[PDB]
Amino acid sequence: GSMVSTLKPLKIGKHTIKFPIFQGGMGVGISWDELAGNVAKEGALGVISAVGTGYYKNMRFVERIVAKKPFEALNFYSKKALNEIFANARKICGNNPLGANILYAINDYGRVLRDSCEAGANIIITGAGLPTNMPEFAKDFSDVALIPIISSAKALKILCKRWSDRYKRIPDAFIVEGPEEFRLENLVPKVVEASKEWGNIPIIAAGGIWDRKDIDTMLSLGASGVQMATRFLGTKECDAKVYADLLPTLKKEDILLIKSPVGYPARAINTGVIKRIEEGNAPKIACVSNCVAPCNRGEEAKKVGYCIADGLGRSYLGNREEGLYFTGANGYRVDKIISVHELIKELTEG
Ligand SMILES: Cc1cc2nc3c(=O)[nH]c(=O)nc-3n(C[C@H](O)[C@H](O)[C@H](O)COP(=O)(O)O)c2cc1C
Ligand SMILES: COC(=O)c1cccc(NS(=O)(=O)c2cccnc2Nc2ccc(Cl)cc2Cl)c1
Ligand code: SF4
Ligand SMILES: [Mg+2]
Repeated sequence: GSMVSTLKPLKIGKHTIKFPIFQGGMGVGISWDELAGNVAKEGALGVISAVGTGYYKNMRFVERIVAKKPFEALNFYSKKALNEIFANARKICGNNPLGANILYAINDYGRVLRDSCEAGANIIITGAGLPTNMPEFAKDFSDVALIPIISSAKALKILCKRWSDRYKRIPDAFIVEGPEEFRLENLVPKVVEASKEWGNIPIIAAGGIWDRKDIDTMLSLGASGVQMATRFLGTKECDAKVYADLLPTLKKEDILLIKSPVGYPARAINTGVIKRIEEGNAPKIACVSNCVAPCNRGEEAKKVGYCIADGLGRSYLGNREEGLYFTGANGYRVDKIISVHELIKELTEG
């Protein structure tokens, strides 16, 4: 009862994935070895989030903890944890391709990119910024494919021109994620068109893609593939186990845009530390992990009421009262929790 897929394999750099589908990276601790390993086993691109890896297995692999938080960027972005996450994912998926997702705004971005390459990533995905120096840190890892997340055709042109002038290389792909002209059905064609100036770089559409109908819409607009996160957030294999319990009663009213210490908006569930901020009992802010450069070691966290490293870390640890919980706008459509296998079958059959 599942017709062979008519979707065709997607080549990114030297890497081929069976289905033109990325499971979007999700931190902290949402897309680690069980999720990304099982996604890649099923033939989509599993993506490991490289942010906050110091939290992995309750801070098993860090060198220093202060106040139950990984101490500084070197422990918050823990190379030893990252190595173990990748190794555990490949116990599930073998040599099927795996990405690492690294936000450009993090402190020590270049170290974490090199760490991801050494951990065995085949692909690096980077948004939250304009990542003009991505290949600077990968010179030892030429065959690792490099993919910026962009929200405009202008960004593609600036990136191709700056990479080409400095590295004589251009990106292997672009993920287009909107932040009426920022509607994905308008944005993707504009980016695909602009890409032709540089040699038809595959374009991956992301944001609000729920089912095969959405996938086919994006493909027919010139996208080479899609990236989906919220659907995989509703799988059993999600490494942050709170979401399987929280999502099936989530109502659309409980999803809101919030400011963040990174200087970009996030979409959050009105629960955990978000609820603590309205009640006035939220935790004190005291920058320990120094997670992102735009925060200025607590300046913006104090302004928006929460520390995103602490809050996302607490969610991975199962903390319902003070954790920070993210969702795409479609999160209210998660009515059951299903397996990654069953999800991939629903997205690819026919
Ligand atoms: C819980 C959660 C965590 C996320 N974390 C990251 C992240 O660490 N890095 C990143 O580039 N995008 C992150 N995103 C965005 C997703 O990777 C993805 O591009 C977007 O949510 C796709 O839209 P969809 O959820 O409608 O499919 C996150 C999204 C969610 C819901
Ligand atoms: C369709 O898209 C959505 O609805 C959606 C919903 C939620 C988040 C995102 N994007 S995001 O990259 O996660 C992000 C955006 C703004 C501020 N912060 C982060 N992330 C982050 C920062 C620091 C650390 Cl330490 C860890 C992480 Cl995960 C997108
Ligand atoms: S205070 Fe700011 S920089 Fe420090 S860990 Fe929290 S969000 Fe990151
Ligand atoms: Mg529902």
